Amino acid sequence: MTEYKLVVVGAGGVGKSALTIQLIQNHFVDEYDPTIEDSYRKQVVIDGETCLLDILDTAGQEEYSAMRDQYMRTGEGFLCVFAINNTKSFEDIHQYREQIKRVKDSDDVPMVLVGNKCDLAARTVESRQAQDLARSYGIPYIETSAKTRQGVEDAFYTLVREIRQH
Ligand SMILES: Nc1nc2c(ncn2[C@@H]2O[C@H](COP(=O)(O)OP(=O)(O)O)[C@@H](O)[C@H]2O)c(=O)[nH]1
Ligand SMILES: [Mg+2]
Repeated sequence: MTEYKLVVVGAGGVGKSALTIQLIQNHFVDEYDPTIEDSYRKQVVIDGETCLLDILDTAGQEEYSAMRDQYMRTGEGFLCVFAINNTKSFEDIHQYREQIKRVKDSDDVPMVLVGNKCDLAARTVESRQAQDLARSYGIPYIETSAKTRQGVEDAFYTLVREIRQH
């Protein structure tokens, strides 16, 4: 069975965790402690072939850590969750495209900028300037929501497809 890694990254309030656990348990966590490290995996099928996915939420255990940097070089699916109803998460994606570029030091990662928190009318981030941020690095732009399994499929799917080519 093939196996791909999903280097998840974003902010501490975008919905990257609830997106992961939701895909597995499917219960929308409304109180997950960000101070917990672990690797969630799934064994679903894309379109006929199964494929295990080692998703890493990467939280942070006190200072030092030294584990997120070694993961930017191991996994290749960069699902950079970006909460459009936060705005600060968007500015986080800005510098987040330099550390991943640091590790691979090649500017050629299967990058994917997602837009979590799209299940609402309050849109602080328009759907235009964001299109220019992703198109800048030649990466797809999506919008998911862990509070209703909406878009979660378009994110994990576009990630396994980009890695398939690379
Ligand atoms: N309405 C809504 N709230 C969400 C969604 N995803 C996350 N949240 C909320 O935003 C907070 C941050 O998510 P959490 O997974 O706890 O932290 P993360 O690690 O930054 O994702 C949570 O307390 C959720 O209640 C979503 O799709 N819709
Ligand atoms: Mg978390």
